[PDB]
Amino acid sequence: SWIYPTVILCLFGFFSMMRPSEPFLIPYLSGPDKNLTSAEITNEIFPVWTYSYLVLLLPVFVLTDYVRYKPVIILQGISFIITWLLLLFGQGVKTMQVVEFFYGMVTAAEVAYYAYIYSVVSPEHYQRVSGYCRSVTLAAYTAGSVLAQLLVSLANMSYFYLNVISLASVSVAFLFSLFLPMPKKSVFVQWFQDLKECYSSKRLFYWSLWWAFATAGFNQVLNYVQILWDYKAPSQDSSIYNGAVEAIATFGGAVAAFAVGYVKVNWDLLGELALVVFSVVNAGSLFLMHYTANIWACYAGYLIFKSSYMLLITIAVFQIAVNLNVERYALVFGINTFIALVIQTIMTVIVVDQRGLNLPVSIQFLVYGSYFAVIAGIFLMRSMYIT
Ligand SMILES: Cc1ncc(CO)c(CO)c1O
Repeated sequence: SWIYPTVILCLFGFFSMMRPSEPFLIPYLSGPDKNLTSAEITNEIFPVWTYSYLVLLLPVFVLTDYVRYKPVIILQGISFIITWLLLLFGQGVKTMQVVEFFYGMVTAAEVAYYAYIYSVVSPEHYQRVSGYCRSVTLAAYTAGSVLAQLLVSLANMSYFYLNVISLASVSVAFLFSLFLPMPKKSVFVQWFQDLKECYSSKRLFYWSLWWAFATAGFNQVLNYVQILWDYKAPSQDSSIYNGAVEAIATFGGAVAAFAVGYVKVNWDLLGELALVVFSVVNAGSLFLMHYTANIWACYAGYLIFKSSYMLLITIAVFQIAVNLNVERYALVFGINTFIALVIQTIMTVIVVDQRGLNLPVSIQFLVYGSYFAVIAGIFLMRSMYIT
């Protein structure tokens, strides 16, 4: 049945995403452990990750379906070992750039991790499995997050020890990915027309267009929500109050993902209504936590936004997988993620980069909320016109 591959992939996703070093990544390599200045951290180290993510997402959707989705997952586990091995025993800027390159590899293979379970289970389970997979990742995150907090609050555990235990956690993920069942088998412009034979399936462009636009704004909000929280309440002790909140926020999203799988409600009739309702919910939450002058209301707004977006993206992924009617599961997911990454990079260059408009953090979340409201109103007007 579907139980064994789903369980193995959920174990792999949990043990590969439960990394306690994530909330304390910058403090780890901005202190005595690595002795790296913050100037090189955000200008010559982090953008390498984005460039690697784009460059390595370019071939993932091309070649994942050919290799039947397993070697790319195994490649994620291999890159997980290399990334944290270099982050453990690597000094200087040069090692960090390779670390970000391998993390871009890791995410480009996370795309294949998402596509694999649809490549191996029958379509009837495509709903249930969907939620579970997403939920697991989210769950892993919050689990790891709280673990890190505990090891800062109840163990006095150094960041190096957090990193090595995270490497051990992703080491088990590699072993679980080794045991994943293998999916069964099955003039450049011609390939493009092949895409035209895949993106015309039961208006899958609509869900894909939402994915290509909503998740870019979601990633930007994730990147800059810590900055907004620091700006709103400039407290030196807010860090413990910040990351932990993200944890529970992620947990909320997990529940939302678990909302999709567990309940048995048709989504091919409620897909448009759910999309528009939770998109206007995302817009309202983004506007709520920008305007309110209290960090608790902003925390609630962020939790609502993250949970609603996670539910929406679970629905989007399930509906794309079901309506695809072609085996190219990682091509659609890969191209959607690549287009969304391009949009996110362009809009963060326009909005945040000095070469761009360079809006302040006060107006950054206003324009994020306006962008999400525009996205919601596009589907509001389309649904009303279609009726
Ligand atoms: C090594 C490494 N590089 C870049 C990022 C994204 O900020 C992450 C995610 O925290 C990461 O782990």
